[PDB]
Amino acid sequence: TDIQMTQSPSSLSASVGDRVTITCQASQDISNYLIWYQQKPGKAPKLLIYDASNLETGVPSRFSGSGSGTDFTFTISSLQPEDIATYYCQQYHNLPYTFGPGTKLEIK
Amino acid sequence: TDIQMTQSPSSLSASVGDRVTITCQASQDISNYLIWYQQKPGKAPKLLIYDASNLETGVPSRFSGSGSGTDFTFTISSLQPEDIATYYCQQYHNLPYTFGPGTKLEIK
Repeated sequence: TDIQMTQSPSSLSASVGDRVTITCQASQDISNYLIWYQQKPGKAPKLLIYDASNLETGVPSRFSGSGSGTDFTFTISSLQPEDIATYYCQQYHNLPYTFGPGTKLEIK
Repeated sequence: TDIQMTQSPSSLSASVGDRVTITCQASQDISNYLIWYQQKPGKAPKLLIYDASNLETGVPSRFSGSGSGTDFTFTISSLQPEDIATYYCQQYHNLPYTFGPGTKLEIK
């Protein structure tokens, strides 16, 4: 039914080159039907990861995703200036498809 | 493969109580696998319409969606202040699940 997607942290600031680790928790088992989107300010979300851990074409290798079941992790190995954005997870296991509340990542 | 989602208009301003009609064209036939989301400023997208024309529960009746194939329409029958948001279409016919580029709706 109404699957609730939780996401932590809500916001964070870091330096160029740091490792960033973001979580997304589902309120019910969603198997590996988890997407991660990047939404730069004023733009649409851009799919980065599907099936929990698969990167789409053209996505820089610094992005990775992991998890399965109810707990998921998105990692940026080396934060870059172009990564300033809000990141969202989304499950596509069951309609309606639901979003986490976002993680706003900034530099400094 | 890479389905392109086009959305028009890019931005628009209107008054409280007006009818608003926004369109979304897909670059390939997606049957009726089209979602419409509402994203209020600072928040995550929230699903309003699925299967091109089906409204989710709790969605105000002023919202509607239509279309099938390659052309889709989202309509607000009577614009309200709480409707200031960016609206996005999204296809879920084939991964990756591509987004429209957004329609920014403002009052005044």
